[PDB]
Amino acid sequence: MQIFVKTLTGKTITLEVEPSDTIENVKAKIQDKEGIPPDQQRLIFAGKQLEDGRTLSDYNIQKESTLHLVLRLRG
Repeated sequence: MQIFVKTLTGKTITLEVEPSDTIENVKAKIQDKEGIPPDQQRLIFAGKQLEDGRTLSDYNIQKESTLHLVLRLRG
């Protein structure tokens, strides 16, 4: 299943994920693809920051659903 991750500059990337994948799994895929360490990633869906330990299925993220990535410095 592919999902979309959009950033604030508008670059959208595409990931292959499983509904059972955790949010930290997804952040690790973003690291693998784009070099950004997971602790610098905020992922947002339905206006909510996604919690590392829960799954895409927990948030009802479907095929071709879009997430929002906001980079952050650790604080």
